[PDB]
Amino acid sequence: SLQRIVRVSLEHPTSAVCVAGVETLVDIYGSVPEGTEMFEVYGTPGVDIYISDTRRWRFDATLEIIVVMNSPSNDLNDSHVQISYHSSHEPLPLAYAVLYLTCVDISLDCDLNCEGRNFVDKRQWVWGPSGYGGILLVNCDRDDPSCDVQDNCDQHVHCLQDLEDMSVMVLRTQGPAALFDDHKLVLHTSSYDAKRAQVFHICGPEDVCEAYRHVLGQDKVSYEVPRLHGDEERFFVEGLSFPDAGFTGLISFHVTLLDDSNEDFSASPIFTDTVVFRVAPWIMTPSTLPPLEVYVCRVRNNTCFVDAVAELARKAGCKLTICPQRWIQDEMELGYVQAPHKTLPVVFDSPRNGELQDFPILGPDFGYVTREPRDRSLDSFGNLEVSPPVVANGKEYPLGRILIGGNLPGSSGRRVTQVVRDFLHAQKVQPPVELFVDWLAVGHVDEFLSFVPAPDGKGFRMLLASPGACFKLFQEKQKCGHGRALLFQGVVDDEQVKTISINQVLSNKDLINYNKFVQSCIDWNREVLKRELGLAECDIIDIPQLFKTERKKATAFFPDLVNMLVLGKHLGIPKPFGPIINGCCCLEEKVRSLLEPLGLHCTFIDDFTCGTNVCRKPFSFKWWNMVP
Amino acid sequence: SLQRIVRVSLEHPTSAVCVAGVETLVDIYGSVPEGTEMFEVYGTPGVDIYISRFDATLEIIVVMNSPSNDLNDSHVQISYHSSHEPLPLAYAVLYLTCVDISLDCDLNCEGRVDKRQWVWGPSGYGGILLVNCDRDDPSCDVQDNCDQHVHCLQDLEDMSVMVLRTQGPAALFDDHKLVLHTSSYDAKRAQVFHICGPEDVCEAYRHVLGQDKVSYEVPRLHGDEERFFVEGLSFPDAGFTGLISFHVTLLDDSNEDFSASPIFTDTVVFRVAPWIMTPSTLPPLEVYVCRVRNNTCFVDAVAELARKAGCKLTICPQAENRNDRWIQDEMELGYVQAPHKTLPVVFDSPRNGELQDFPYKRILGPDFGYVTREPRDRLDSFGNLEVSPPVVANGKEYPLGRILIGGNLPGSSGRRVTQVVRDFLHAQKVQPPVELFVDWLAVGHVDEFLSFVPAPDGKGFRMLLASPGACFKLFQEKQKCGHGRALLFQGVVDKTISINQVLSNKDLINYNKFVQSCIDWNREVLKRELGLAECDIIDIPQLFKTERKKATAFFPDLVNMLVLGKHLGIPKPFGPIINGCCCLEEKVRSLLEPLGLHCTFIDDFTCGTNVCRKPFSFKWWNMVP
Ligand SMILES: [Ca+2]
Ligand SMILES: [Ca+2]
Ligand SMILES: [Ca+2]
Ligand SMILES: [Ca+2]
Ligand SMILES: [Ca+2]
Ligand SMILES: [Ca+2]
Ligand SMILES: [Ca+2]
Ligand SMILES: [Ca+2]
Ligand SMILES: [Ca+2]
Ligand SMILES: [Ca+2]
Ligand SMILES: [Cl-]
Ligand SMILES: [Cl-]
Repeated sequence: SLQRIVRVSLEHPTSAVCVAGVETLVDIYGSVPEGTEMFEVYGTPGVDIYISDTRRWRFDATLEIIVVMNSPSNDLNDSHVQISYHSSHEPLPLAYAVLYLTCVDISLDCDLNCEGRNFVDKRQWVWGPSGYGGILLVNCDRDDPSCDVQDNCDQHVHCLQDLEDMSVMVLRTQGPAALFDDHKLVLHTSSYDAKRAQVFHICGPEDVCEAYRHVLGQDKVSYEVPRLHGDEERFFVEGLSFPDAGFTGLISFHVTLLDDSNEDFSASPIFTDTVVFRVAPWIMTPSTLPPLEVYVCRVRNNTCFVDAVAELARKAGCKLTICPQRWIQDEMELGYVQAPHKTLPVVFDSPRNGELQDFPILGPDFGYVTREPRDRSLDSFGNLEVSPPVVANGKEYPLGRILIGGNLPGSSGRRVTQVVRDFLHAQKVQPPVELFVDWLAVGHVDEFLSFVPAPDGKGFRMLLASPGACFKLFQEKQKCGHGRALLFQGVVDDEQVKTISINQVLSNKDLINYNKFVQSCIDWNREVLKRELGLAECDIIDIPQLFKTERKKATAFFPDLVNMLVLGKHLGIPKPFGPIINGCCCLEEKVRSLLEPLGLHCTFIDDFTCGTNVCRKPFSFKWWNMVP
Repeated sequence: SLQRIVRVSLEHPTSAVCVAGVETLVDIYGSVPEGTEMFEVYGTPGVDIYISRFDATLEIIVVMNSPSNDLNDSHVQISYHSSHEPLPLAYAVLYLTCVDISLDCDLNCEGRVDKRQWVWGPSGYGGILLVNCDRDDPSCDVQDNCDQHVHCLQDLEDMSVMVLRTQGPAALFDDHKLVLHTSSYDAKRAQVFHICGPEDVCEAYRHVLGQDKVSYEVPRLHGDEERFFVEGLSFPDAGFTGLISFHVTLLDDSNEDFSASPIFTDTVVFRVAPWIMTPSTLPPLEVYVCRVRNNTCFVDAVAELARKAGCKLTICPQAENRNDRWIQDEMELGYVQAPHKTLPVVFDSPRNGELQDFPYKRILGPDFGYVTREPRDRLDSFGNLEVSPPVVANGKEYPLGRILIGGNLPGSSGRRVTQVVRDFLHAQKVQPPVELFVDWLAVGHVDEFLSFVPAPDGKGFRMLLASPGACFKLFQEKQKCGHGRALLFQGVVDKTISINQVLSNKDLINYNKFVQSCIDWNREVLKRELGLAECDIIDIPQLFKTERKKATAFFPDLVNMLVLGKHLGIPKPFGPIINGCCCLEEKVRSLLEPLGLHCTFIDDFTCGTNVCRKPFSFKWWNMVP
């Protein structure tokens, strides 16, 4: 309703400004003429008058007059309302009161992203399919081909491609120009919001980068808008901060009309319109999403690994980037930000000191984000993974759920710094899950947990390392007369690492009992994952994997099978140098019998003789349609 | 829901611990004996066994409901048989020790249960924690929550109780550790003392969780129940939603060669009670005034009004850092409330110095807490801060009222309320603030044009708005009756003006029309955000003049009154004297006395007044924000 009160006087005609579609209540300042018993209200064409007027003579009471104008005025004071006060004793009216009106239309709008929900409250941002609201990206992608830092570090536009990342804000003002000579039009935002976004007002041709004037920014919280382009001014909004521990992700911009007609008095508010943007969060891509680019580091002695990765990537049809030497898999994670107008892959760099090949990856349409710890004296993103879309606890996680290696209550050190946990939780669209990894020497999630695509059941199957599975496999192979088959029969007379037989493995009671303890450690996480991801036993696959002891913690006995490179249907699995039976590794044949029915192709790669990371396509599901 | 997996082996008997009422799934580590199989499961008394017998991918589930008396005093035996021979193929044994572990608090349940959540509303639940900011110790000079010790037994009356109940064989806890822990973030905002000796000894309450203590191995000294006392350190703020969690975790440390493993975890979630403002319609308990030299008459009138009411009166001394009206502008009086204790709490305006709010017991003393903030930049006057009675608006209900904050006009250079204060007030979440337009005033305090009084009719209150139009009407009507020669400021013993001269000053009348429009903007904002109608509002006649092109009171501000129940102390308007009475006083009387209120007009020009009030009967945890 946004109702408004305007007072008229008997001795002077008053002049006021109203906004189209806004109810204006006409009251009196001072007494009515002595003797008033009835009143009449008349208005010029275009002025709708209500009484809480066709019937002119109206009895006097504590009743309100409401005037409405629906179309903006062409000239100042081109319309008016006249109240006539009469007495029942005399035919001549007691007095006249005049309210001249100027009607204006003011609207601050953005792309509310409306295809399933209209004319709703522009001051809110609603999640879900029936939601709406502008979306703002963090301009963290360095589009300028002659700049060394991110595009949102300065207060200027230095390339026209940069505008593709920004969001558009349109200010429509319909009215007589002379009015805006003494009625100021102020675009403003809060200081808090000012430190997290910037606004450029376009003032010349679009071709000119210098025409995009920095209007709202780090210290600019208000700006008087000159109406240079007639009835529409254009602003470009540029995000500066992802959602964080203290930043819910909402940023507001307002336009306020201020009456400054009288230089002796003070300014006064007349109308205010608001737009609310939500900063798009950083979203992780699980291994079930289609790949676009694989990253590898060719060092000395790893040529075979890089070659096998290149062969797998060409068999999958995705790009491959050989990186010079930091760490491809542990010092960075690859996600994306998504807005209706542009999607940007974004690298989350592990907190360190230096620009180390991730900042110098950071190029056009490829953004960068990182954090700085509180105690600058680290984080390994091998403790960080994400699940495919799931449904659990009656809730739906269509972008999956983040999986973070946790710390055991009472442990001395922390495995993930507080800044990273706060960032991941603040993204709000992939609610994290704590896992139990302190039993591992390193503690990375991919040492016991992975996901692969499948056509049956849900879109995926969860691979869990299982000492019990390998125990069963070796027992069955021994019962079949293959107990003398040797593990690690890779290279003889040219590489000196002793071999071991199935009999020797099954006879080592310490090894079997320790792997039973490891199996229980993995069973804890198995139950936690079944609960937090809504999984059943048919969703899980126990991949045979044995562990040994290092510093009283768990390490892989043979290469980690669960830690594979997933590229669509193509799997690059670390080659297990297991028992050779009939000319084949029984571990390879077991993994094949487990995975190939799912339509996946298994290529076993020697990573024993690294670093691999994948940029993937975003979810088809739009994050703004999720209900957190 | 909290299912657990335990694996048995054919060659070694396994031993495990289970928690009462928690399903433990029994699986096999390794192969079953070679050949066609069937299995039988039997369990000792106290062991409930279910099956979800032919062999398939089917699960065995074991449950124990009562804790064990001895280690491994119960067991489950799986027997593998073949259909070809009567003799069983093999046996697998799982010895079990059942334990009951529970970390609990007073969940505040009389109208309603997941212990890991905190739910608002009448159908809600959850523990409540106060901020121990009240200085109960008569020999400490600072707040009670500054150290890591308990120095007086009355301090425990502010804390919340956390009970850890563990039923099981003692020998188990020789190799199964019991760890009470909380997050670092939560650790910096609460403290936990574990009681270890007699309650009489303050030194027996040992600091176990605090600023840097995030975990603690608890020794079971008192049998099956240990008690902890939780003490809040921080109100909700911009980055603190107000929730604090504590967990107990059982850790298997049986094998020194392996690493520890989790077994069970229970959680308690506390909500820190917010700071709540008290509107003028609430019953008073204590009035505060500052007696200086030459202002004795004002203090006397306030004392007489407080004696006419049933509340206490405190004469406050003035320190070196002196704002003129420091009783009302440098401090606000609210409260925090938990089912076990209610504390009045003074919000001290952010400044430099300890000035009678921090030192002296009538404000910061036993069962009277203190809270303040420090600005980030280089300002705050709590005259820009008020609060409304309980209201209903926008389809929502505000049973603790809504805070009203004087706002800044878009484009203004300075801010009248710093960001820390706005963040604090918004974080309290139970009195959602409303921004007002006050930049038209020279000072800009809310009480320059707005007030509330109790009423028996309607919503229980009336909103008083200063109105130049009302005074205009009053003076015009008095002039029509032949009283235009009546003089304002006649009863003055220190410059008189007549009704005719006031009505003849066209600049003054136009300026007061502009002021009336400025107040009308706020009137519409308040009608919208508080669900008010015209019958809820009263236009108190008030004229304004210009100072530095801003609005100041022409005669004393009538709206800025002291409300004590039915008794009103209104600033005396030295208006036109007619028939021996001030027509402004008679007008205010005709407006207010029908509401059952008593009007005493007090000369405060010839100050500072503040009121501590009774808390709302409505409990804040029953509100749904
Ligand atoms: Ca730029
Ligand atoms: Ca850019
Ligand atoms: Ca850095
Ligand atoms: Ca771009
Ligand atoms: Ca990772
Ligand atoms: Ca203490
Ligand atoms: Ca205390
Ligand atoms: Ca201070
Ligand atoms: Ca106390
Ligand atoms: Ca106040
Ligand atoms: Cl790409
Ligand atoms: Cl008291």
